[PDB]
Amino acid sequence: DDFAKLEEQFDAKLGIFALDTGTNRTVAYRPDERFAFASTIKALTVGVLLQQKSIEDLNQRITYTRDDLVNYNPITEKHVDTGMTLKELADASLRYSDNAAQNLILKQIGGPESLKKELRKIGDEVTNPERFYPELNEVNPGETQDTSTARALVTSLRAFALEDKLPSEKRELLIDWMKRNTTGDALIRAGVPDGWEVADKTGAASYGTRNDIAIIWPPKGDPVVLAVLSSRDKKDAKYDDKLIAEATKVVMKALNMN
Ligand SMILES: CC1=C(C(=O)O)N[C@@H]([C@@H](C=O)NC(=O)Cc2cccs2)SC1
Repeated sequence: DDFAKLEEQFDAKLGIFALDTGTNRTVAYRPDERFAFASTIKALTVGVLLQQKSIEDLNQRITYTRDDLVNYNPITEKHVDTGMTLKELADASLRYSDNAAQNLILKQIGGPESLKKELRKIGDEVTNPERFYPELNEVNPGETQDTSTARALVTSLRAFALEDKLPSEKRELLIDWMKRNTTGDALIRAGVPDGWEVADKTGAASYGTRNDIAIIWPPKGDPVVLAVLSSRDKKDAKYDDKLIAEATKVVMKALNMN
């Protein structure tokens, strides 16, 4: 009941799945409960992009205009005049959660419907991409569009980053981007001792949805893959990062890593 206690303290619903890739030991709490995936989808999106292109092909330059910019464009809003390469867009999407970058990448891989088809091909029957930004943040309780589960996001992040859905050079690019994420310092990273390498992707959406998916490398040992998803009862609810940090501390204890 440490997970239950956190739902009580933060008045939120929590979805946890963690897999120690070294022992196949698992920590779960509502692991199959749907949540809006929010920006966590960006990680899986770069997965599919990497699978479909050579590394050299990421050097294709994408021209775009103000009309491709949406509600949060911290990198893309600076380079309308020059455009950005696919590699630069992958960096913006993963490290800054640039929503226009995600939309431009989605367009290059054939849109939300194409992304869905490529996720089913890697064995993910759960994650349901259907819309672009900004609409994908808008998910009402009980709806399944743009939702996933903690178990499915772990299984899929692991498949791309650590297994055989990508060749080693592409896994390395994806892991490196996620390792240098700038948006995650208050979430999973804040539940993990300084010095352990962490790769993560955050998200936030309606109903106070607040998510983080990560790979954690304990000093030595095989890594852990973790999803912490959360949501609240009201549409305009605020979230609290500290719920994710605290849930992460619980996982690390339950796995005897701290
Ligand atoms: C703060 C934030 C993140 C993140 O932390 O990863 N990613 C982008 C996106 C996906 O989560 N969120 C939105 O665009 C919708 C919003 C929810 C709360 C503020 S904006 S923009 C909002």
